[PDB]
Amino acid sequence: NGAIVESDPLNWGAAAAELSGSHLDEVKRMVAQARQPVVKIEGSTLRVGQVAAVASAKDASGVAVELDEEARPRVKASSEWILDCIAHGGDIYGVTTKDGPALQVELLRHLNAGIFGTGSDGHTLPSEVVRAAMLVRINTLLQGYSGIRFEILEAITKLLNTGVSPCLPLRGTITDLVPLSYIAGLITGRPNAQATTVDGRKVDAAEAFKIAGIEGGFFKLNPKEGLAIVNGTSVGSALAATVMYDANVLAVLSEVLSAIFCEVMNGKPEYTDHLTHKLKHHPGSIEAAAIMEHILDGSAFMKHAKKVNELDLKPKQDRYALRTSPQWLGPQIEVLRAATKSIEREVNSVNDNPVIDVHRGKALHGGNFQGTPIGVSMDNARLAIANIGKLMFAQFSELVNEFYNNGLTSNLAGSRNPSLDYGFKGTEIAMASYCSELQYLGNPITNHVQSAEQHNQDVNSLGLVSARKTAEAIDILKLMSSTYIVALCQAIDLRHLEENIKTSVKNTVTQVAKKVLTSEKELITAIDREGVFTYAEDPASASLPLMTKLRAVLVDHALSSGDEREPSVFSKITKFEEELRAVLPREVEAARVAVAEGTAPVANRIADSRSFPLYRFVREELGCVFLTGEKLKSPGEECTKVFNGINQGKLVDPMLECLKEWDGKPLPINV
Amino acid sequence: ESDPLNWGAAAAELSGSHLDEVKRMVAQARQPVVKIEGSTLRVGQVAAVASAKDASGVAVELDEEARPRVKASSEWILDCIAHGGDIYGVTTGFGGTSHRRTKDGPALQVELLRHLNAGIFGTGSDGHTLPSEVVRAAMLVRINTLLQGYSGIRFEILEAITKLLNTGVSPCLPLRGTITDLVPLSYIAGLITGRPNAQATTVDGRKVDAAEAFKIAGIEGGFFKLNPKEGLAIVNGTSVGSALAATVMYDANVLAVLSEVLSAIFCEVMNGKPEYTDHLTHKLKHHPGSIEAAAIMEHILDGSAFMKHAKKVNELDPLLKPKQDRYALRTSPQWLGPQIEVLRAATKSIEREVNSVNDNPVIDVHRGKALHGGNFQGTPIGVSMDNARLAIANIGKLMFAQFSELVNEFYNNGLTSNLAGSRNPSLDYGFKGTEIAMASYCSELQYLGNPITNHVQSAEQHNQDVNSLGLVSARKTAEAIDILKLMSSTYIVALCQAIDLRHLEENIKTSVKNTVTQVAKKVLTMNPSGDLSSARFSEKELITAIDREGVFTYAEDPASASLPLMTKLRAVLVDHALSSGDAEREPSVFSKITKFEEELRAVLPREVEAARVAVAEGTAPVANRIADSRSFPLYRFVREELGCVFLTGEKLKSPGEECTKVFNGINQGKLVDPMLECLKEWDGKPLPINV
Ligand SMILES: [N+]
Ligand SMILES: [N+]
Repeated sequence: NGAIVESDPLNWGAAAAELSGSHLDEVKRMVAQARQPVVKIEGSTLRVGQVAAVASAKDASGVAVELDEEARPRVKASSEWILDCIAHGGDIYGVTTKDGPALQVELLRHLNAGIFGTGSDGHTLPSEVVRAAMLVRINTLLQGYSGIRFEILEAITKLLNTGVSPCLPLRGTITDLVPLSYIAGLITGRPNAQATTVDGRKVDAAEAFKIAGIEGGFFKLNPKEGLAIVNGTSVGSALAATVMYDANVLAVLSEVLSAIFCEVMNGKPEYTDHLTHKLKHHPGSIEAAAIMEHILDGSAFMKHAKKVNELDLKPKQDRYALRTSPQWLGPQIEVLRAATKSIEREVNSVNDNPVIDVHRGKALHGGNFQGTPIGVSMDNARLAIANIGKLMFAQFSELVNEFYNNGLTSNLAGSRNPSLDYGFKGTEIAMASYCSELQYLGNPITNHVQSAEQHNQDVNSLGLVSARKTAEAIDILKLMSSTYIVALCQAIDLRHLEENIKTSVKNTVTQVAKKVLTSEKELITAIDREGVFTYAEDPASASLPLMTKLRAVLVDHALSSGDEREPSVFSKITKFEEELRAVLPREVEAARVAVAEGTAPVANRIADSRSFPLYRFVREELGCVFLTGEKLKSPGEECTKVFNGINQGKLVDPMLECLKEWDGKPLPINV
Repeated sequence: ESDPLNWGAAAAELSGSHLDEVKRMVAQARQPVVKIEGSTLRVGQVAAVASAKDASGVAVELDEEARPRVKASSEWILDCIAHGGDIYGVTTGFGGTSHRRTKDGPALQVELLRHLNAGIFGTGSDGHTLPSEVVRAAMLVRINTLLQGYSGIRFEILEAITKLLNTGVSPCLPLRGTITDLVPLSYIAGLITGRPNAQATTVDGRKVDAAEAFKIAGIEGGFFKLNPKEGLAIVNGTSVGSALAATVMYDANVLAVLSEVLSAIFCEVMNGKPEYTDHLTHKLKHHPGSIEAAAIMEHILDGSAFMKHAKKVNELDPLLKPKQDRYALRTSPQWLGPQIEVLRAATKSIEREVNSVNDNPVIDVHRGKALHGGNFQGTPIGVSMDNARLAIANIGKLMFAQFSELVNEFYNNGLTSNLAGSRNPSLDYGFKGTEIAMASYCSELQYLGNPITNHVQSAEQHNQDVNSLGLVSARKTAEAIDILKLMSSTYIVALCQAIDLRHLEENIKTSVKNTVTQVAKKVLTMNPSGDLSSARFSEKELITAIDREGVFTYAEDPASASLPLMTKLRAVLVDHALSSGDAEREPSVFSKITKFEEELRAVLPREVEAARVAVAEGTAPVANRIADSRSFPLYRFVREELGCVFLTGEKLKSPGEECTKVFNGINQGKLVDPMLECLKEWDGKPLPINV
């Protein structure tokens, strides 16, 4: 044991130091670790990216688990200390009677209290979580304070690296004796112990040892080794860790997605100005705003939107889902970072009781098994996740609403005829069902603590139960992200189509006017003020805005000045309108065709924007196509492809690619 | 290192211990002047202004150094509007699709206040108004967040609001109506402009109109006519939610320390094993909240006469004591630590918010821009109050578990059932009623642990499709604090009860031992003329038999043959008689036993009763160990300063009367100093583990 740290005796400063860097750098380190093919553990450096790497891998071929051999002496030392103290009399108050081996057998028999159902009707712990738990369980035994044989740690490592996962019940822990006893029960060859192989085949304990390559037969546990395995917070903390990996990734995604939302909405980028957020001090919103500011500062959509600021005073301010999104996301990210550190401390902790302190020569009893950090962190992170989801729902709701999305189509429909294309109306309903259930999951579990086990456990953390609900919350947030991403790419394509149609209408009107009316500048202006999609389905219609406003322009000029006056009216009705009705529908149609074939005169502004890597990922890597009632593809098929892309880890790289040019600093304001 | 995104400055706030953070906070809450300049307002100062009636308790003072930057942004607005415009809520409408344009600036400010006056006041005293303490805190914070010089309001308006604070005139605000704070803040602005419906209350609670409030407050010049930006600058802001959040977090930090201290007193009176606070156990988990909690409890227990005495006892009878301590005692540092971490982060987030610029648009004179944005979104308040409220609920649940162990004779290691104090438990149900009330407190507290921010509604033309609900959440956390004070009060009374019962126990037990040995010498050793080593070696065995039996299982009717004392003493004598060969001395041995019992029965009841009397008179032979313990200031505070007495069915006082005195003391601020005085000798370090 070391000495008291004079400059930081209670460890507040070292925990605060974990939070001193930027969130993005922390996420980048995290994902890089999850991509490493080796996880080497020694009891003090395990991070949530590494737990996620092992949980999503099937065996060593995806990620190999390695024990650090420099941990062997301290592990052995506390194992031998138990054995020597036994030989020369006895002592250990919590470990030692008359039959020692019988006590380790009974310990596991009565903690095997789980209900497995049929094994496949929803009452077993997923093997992904079993694996994560085995990893954390090993890591939290390598500090040398547990009194367990290194050889047991090596055998659990073989289970991880060959993909033999013991079968654990889904429920039964208030945080983790019961689920962990089924790992100890496989290690000891209990007759009811089972496991599954990489390929999903169910096997008994002896077949599991053969498949994993464990030699020497079943282990017979020494007095403290039973408690060392089953007594601990390994299951709750391990699930919490894989959840916090997904949470950090999706928190960054909602920052990027908020910037793309602004691009397709033609929002004013001023809401990201550093001064606004520096004056509130909150680092979460400062980083959120700088991240959006970076994307928007390299956006071709925004250079195009300022060109519209020159010839637009009946405009309206942006809504909160856009204008306050840094203020909204910042506090969620701050909470998620603190929960990550709490969990990362817990997966590097000694949480088995009693503690074997060889330096002072005593077994130290306490409460290191109380997984409060897991339950507190999971409850806090779950509510932050729900607030992130609520923001995506509100942004989604604005984006698909014609009254609010600044010239995009109703429901983001893409077809020539909106009467036979209701676009994302169905996905919008589904987004509300996601959001409602997510708000429900935002409720906490640690205010439902029961007085348990003869009222000996009158407080208990419920860590794993909380972690399970937060994992379900992450699932729903991934559903909302997938559907939102598809809608954003739809919006991008609609802006590309909008721009080319407007260009073709301007050229066409200019041409006909010069040929018939030999004041163009004000005809062009009348076209800017009307949204393309209010007339593009039938541009020649006299009851739609285009023809109605062009007529009104000419009628105004005539009525004011120029009484016959060279038969002014006849030039308006006959030549101009007739000529337009004849040429205009073919020109729009030719613009729609050029867009569809990738040969549009005005290139899609996404190609020149920092947000491009996400559009590319969806359109090229995943093969999702622009959605239109003229074809048969449904939005669910594209949402499903994105969702699976996210689960397989394929969105992380293009998400971070949006920010590859960012120096981690806000844009200067001082002058 | 550089800190471009401000993470390092936020992290540095969470360095240093919680106790030092709390000591600084309590000190600031006691300064008689609070001087604000827009960047140093802390929760101790907000709580000081909120609980003071006027400047005779705590005076608010504006920093004159802020007058130039306040004037610059104000004059910048006036120059720009004179020959220009295009500022939201200045030349344009408010809220959703505010395409409406107007030229009448002053008329626009009048209309802003009229339509934001949307609160329902009820009858004014039936629970639909904001407490005047919260109105004062909101006025302080509103001023502070306008002194950075970015809001375009006149300094003379800030001085007028300051005058309202220092004379104790508080505008009447509605309790509800904000999703976070236009509606409630428009009643401060409306009073500043003399709206016909504006009202306020004086220090003595007199409801007055706007004119009478300017009179009582000494504001000169008549009502204000707001300039274009000045309407928004007052109503746009998170000042109400954040002001209540700040006063809630002052209480939450104090009570978090209390739970740590009471957890140690719980171990003392329970005769728990203090090793659960050993630093190694908590160092190996890294969590700093648990390391500080454990070190705080270790310090109290390292200077406790209860624990020293428990060590000395266990050295002489190394047998016995296998039963382990239950979780509410043994895991209390692991339970509380994560709550303290959460509350510290919540406090720092609230402190940034009460020093933030939360109005729109921002007036940036150095670049000549009116920046529009979303600095009115009070998300830090709603998140911190939802997280803080759940932590408060977990703290309360621990108190309920510790209280439940303490009052149960199966679990409290030799204290009376229900902590009854009477000689006759049959006529003293002790704390049974408080226990039922403790469960009612706990259930409602757990309910309040649920969050509010997962109930956001798409509001105001769907222009406010996300909103923080900061004030609503602060109001629920304020109710959770109230309940936690109810639980803290009742628990403290029970803990002082248990201290006195340990005092009574030791003095009774001492008297039993002395009387038993005296009577065993006269009777069993007078027979040493013909049986020296018959029951001689049993003298130590009689004491051994007395120690293993709970005093209060026989303290009533101590010489009854049906109770454990006489039952065990006989069994000791009889066992030795027919085991040490009764045939060697059969006739005399058993007749001595009968004489021993009758001798004891003649004087033991009087000796036990005389021990009870000496305890109650304060002249007990064995001193109360609380006097030689670091926790003494809390016991002294309850018994001497507040006048709470030992509860017993032989007297007339009811437990609620004593709970109420403690609850009112807590609310009046009287418990902070005794609580901290328990830690006066702590250097902030855990005890060494390398020996
Ligand atoms: N335990
Ligand atoms: N606003």
